[PDB]
Amino acid sequence: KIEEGKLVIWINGDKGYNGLAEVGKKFEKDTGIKVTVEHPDKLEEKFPQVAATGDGPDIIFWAHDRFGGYAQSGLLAEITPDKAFQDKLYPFTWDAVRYNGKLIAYPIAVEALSLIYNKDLLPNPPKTWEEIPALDKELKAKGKSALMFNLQEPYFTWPLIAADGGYAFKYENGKYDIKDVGVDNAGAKAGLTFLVDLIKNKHMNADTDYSIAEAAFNKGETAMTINGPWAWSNIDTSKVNYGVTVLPTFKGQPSKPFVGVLSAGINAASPNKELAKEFLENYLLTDEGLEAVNKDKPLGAVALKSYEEELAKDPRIAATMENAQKGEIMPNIPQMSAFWYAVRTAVINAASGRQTVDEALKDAQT
Repeated sequence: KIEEGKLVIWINGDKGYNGLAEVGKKFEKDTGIKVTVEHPDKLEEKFPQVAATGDGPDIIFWAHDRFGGYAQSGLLAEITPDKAFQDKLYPFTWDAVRYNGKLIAYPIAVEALSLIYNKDLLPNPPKTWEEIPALDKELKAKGKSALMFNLQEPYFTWPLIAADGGYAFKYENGKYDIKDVGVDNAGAKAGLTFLVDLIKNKHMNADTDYSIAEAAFNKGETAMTINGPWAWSNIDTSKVNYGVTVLPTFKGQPSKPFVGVLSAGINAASPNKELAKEFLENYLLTDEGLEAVNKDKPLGAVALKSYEEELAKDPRIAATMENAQKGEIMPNIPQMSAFWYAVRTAVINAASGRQTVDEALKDAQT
């Protein structure tokens, strides 16, 4: 029921979907094949319910973690890219769209949390987390705070705790091991003890979250924060002379943020394989396609190497790609959901002190 000789794409409206229209019309003037894009709400609700019937879009731009599950569900098509085009992109982006050894989608955008700092309050950023307590002693002498971020999510805290030995699921050869949920490790212990040392001596607060953190950083009260791309423009409302860099390393092991990769999955019911593959390889994942989509809304760190060299003049993009290449790729498995139910309670037992470090982490283990 997916139509032939014709391409329809669904893409969320927080992106440069008009840029997707622009690359569609380049494809139309060059080859004569019409490309339509549509941007309604709830597209992640909308794709699988229609793809289980065999219809809907041909291409979908979304995060990779629900793609691997839809790689199980028979809704994403097994792509066949060449090896030279696999060299054209970064392979750590290709590890985002792996499931059962098969390759399901072309990565476009890559997301990773980076350190955002006021250049005025601190002209020289530190490279160790062990430096953060001491310098905090300086900022209380100016009525300032060192670091303030969202402690209510494991998505923020996982770079530090999992830097020196923690890892969500064991992931090798494109397969996530279900029996190998790593939180009962000495590295996770060290990271959570460093968290309780930052909270016990009152360097930060435990009831803080994202709103107070970002609002105080826009005022310039807290000097350091950790954030992805989505708040960058918000800091550009503050007009604070700020910079973006990599997160500090900890005990030599660098931080490990969640790498969120926006990829374009081809529907598995599609008889339009080669057309969409041509549109993705020769038009999308090239310099001019990512340029045309970034003129409306950027993609931060992208997967294509040459376009990463074009965008690496922006230091935010360089910080994003280095945190992405040293980070942990997001799991494509549904047990991750229980992860977001388990380990979150761990920090609710940690920063609140209802349990200790080991008690909270082994409660999140099972």
